[PDB]
Amino acid sequence: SGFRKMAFPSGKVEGCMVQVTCGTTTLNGLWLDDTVYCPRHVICTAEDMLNPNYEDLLIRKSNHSFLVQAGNVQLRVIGHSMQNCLLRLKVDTSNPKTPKYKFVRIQPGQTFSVLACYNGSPSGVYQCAMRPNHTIKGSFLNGSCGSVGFNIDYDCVSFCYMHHMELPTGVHAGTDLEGKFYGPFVDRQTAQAAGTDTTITLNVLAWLYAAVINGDRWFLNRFTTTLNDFNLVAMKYNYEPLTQDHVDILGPLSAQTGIAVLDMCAALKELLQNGMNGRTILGSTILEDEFTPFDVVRQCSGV
Amino acid sequence: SGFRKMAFPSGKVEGCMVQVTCGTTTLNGLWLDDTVYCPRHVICTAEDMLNPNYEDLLIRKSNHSFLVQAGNVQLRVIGHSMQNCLLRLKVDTSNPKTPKYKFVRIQPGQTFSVLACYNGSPSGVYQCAMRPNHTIKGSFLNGSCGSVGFNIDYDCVSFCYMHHMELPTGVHAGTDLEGKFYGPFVDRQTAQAAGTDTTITLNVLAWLYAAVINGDRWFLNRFTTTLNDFNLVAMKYNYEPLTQDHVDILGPLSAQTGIAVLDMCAALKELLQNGMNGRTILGSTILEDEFTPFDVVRQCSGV
Ligand SMILES: *[C@H](O)[C@H](C[C@@H]1CCNC1=O)NC(=O)[C@H](CC(C)C)NC(=O)OCc1ccccc1
Ligand SMILES: *[C@H](O)[C@H](C[C@@H]1CCNC1=O)NC(=O)[C@H](CC(C)C)NC(=O)OCc1ccccc1
Repeated sequence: SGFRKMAFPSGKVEGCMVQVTCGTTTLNGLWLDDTVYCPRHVICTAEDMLNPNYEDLLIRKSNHSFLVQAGNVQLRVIGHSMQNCLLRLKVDTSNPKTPKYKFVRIQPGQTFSVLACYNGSPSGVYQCAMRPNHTIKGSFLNGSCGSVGFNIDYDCVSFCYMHHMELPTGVHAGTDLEGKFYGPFVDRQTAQAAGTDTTITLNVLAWLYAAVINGDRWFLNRFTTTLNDFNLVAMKYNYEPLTQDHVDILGPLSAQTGIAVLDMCAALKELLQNGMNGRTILGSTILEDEFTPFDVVRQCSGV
Repeated sequence: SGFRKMAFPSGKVEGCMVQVTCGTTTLNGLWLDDTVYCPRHVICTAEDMLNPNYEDLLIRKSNHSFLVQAGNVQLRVIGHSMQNCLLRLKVDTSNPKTPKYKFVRIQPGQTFSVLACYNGSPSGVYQCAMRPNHTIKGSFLNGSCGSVGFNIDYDCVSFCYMHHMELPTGVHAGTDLEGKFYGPFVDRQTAQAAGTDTTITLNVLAWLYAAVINGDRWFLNRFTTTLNDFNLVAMKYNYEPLTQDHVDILGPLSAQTGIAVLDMCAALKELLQNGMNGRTILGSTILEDEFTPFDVVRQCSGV
């Protein structure tokens, strides 16, 4: 009868983190079999980061101009290359502690754990979701670039995010493990800003079903809505519209619970139009949106 | 300029988790050098758990009546013993992946990470605090007993909690790694209940300093209080009284920030007596109390 934000266990990823040092710039990278992935801005200097041409910067570099540590050991770079916003560094060693793994591009709304690292060494782990404006509400200090995000699905690590930068509003932006940014950002110390964020409706609904599965039913109601009429209020409270695809996803949850999706929608419309009367759902006073339908099922069981 | 609940990286502890199976009862245990720690109620049957005499139950058991798995491998028990609410099981193998470690008894208010496990295998990690009524607000399903809690301080794991049970209100109770319970609980399926909880004042204050260190100052004020006058309102809002020891602990935070402790107190008294005007501190709408002064310093830096 309890329920909260849970991060994936982080051992499989700890063994892949390493230092990458290039002049006076030090950040983290990811050592999979004989390759090390890291943000390309590791080769800029202080000046460089306002307007770099990474083509230009990288032809100036040698395999020896990159220093890589794994605790004590130094690692020999024997090749380097650029894949969009990451460098791939070849090394003379296969990481013996490389897990079964995949590179995935996540869609917005989806959640993942991030292992926050500094100077190659893990510092903490926490759970995060990709916002609809393609940022994440992270916790990242100077030196965190290269920290990764990931899910685990039956011993197989799915890497989905590498950290590159913090936007003026305090939110964070980055790329998948193929170097393509999430969002319209570029890896440049310039005037960029996060676009308007919205609430992830699918996850809010997922969490209300969790509230019911943990015994709690005070917000439900008799009324009901259509999809169209629910979206009219979604818009004016800045919630993503609900789609038949999203309704379908809430299938197992609505089945386990007895509550049709559009009734949970009517409940949410009621909660939006009237706040919540000094009440809480699963210990929270606010509608929380960083749990997916799949997180909810992972955690709990019973009604 | 961002800030949240962060758990310790969990790799050093993942390598110590194992299954312990005894008839039809299966739970987790902790494999340090040649010893495995686990809750003693692993030897009860369904009936037994209402009123066990664990003396009685254990003289009936043999080293062979305990089954221990570490993934595939089965482990040979060659000794067993009872230390208050834990069993110590001797095995023919030293865990090769045992870290530098300590057993610590935490005090209330202090925080730790828990690695939630089922059938010997890690499932998730999250951050938790020992409430003043000696429970924790956890997330634990059937089969979670034996899951541990821990901090890390320069590569050395400090184990402080083993999970034993869930109280009727949905909160959780357990022991240190010497088998002494936190709180007046016993490991018995009987009528027990959590006593009245209170808010951890020290941590709330710690977090307001974090709010200032992340730029944010809207709740501060000109007024000030004495310690005595602040406690009169602490009582009637169910906050722990503040003590000169607690004032002293907030020393580095008040120094880094410019704000004397009793002024932050006056700010908090103001926030208590007038709610918060649809405002948030570090993204939260509520006074949050599961960060210690030491967590706060760990995370951030800058004003
Ligand atoms: C890489 O370690 C770093 C992580 C930033 C630094 C502060 N908080 C973070 O998340 N990335 C950058 O510093 C980035 C440089 C690349 C785009 C070339 N610049 C940036 O993120 O500007 C924001 C900033 C905020 C606070 C201090 C310094 C920079
Ligand atoms: C050990 O795996 C288990 C963990 C409980 C089970 C459900 N949620 C938990 O945290 N411990 C017990 O089941 C405990 C037995 C020992 C005291 C002998 N009994 C208990 O905690 O009763 C509460 C309960 C709640 C929901 C389902 C079953 C039991």
